[PDB]
Amino acid sequence: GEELFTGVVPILVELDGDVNGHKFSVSGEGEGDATYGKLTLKFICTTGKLPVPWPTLVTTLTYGVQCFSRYPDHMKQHDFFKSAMPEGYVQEATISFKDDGNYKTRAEVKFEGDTLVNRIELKGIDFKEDGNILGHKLEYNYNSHNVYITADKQKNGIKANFKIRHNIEDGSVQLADHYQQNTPIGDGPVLLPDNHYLSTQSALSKDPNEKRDHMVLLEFVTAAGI
Repeated sequence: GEELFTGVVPILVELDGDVNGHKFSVSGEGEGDATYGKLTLKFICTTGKLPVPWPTLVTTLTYGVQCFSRYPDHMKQHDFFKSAMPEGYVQEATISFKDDGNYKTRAEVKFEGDTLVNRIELKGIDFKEDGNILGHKLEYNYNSHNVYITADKQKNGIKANFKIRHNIEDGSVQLADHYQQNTPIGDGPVLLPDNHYLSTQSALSKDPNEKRDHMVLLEFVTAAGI
């Protein structure tokens, strides 16, 4: 499980979304290096313009690559994500935006050959047209935050929760809560962790030679708390 992440592993992310009557698709490619908890990815909207801002989709597009988190040696027995590989896990997440709508997501994370794949489906409901999301009022950045993980022994998986603070153009913040649940696909044994967190930091950029709606992401994820 942990053995498949000793080097640089290619990543494939495919998302099919539906936010307020607007159907879209995002294709992501890149590489992950778990030894340094480094993720370099390029996301492209293949259906045209993204109906929502790119920062709102960061958690949806990256919660599936939490397997590239650097777990310090003394914490390695708490790495659920890598232990479920190659068969992987089915994950679900609800991203609730304060005073606005919510994203209901489901993803299948597994190895397809020597490549880590994320097949995601998103359903965005009850969003205000005058809101920060559909009104595209959010800044093109993503703050550093923690991802709190706890074990779910009944379903042989984990649960993850954290608060997101999206930066609005006027200087204010748009709050959001991400509640995640992971359950293994295969019949093999997984590592059930004690309470800990993943310290994340992200840099959002653009490819100067790209005309399609896109997002280039550099992300560092490190486990801590124990």
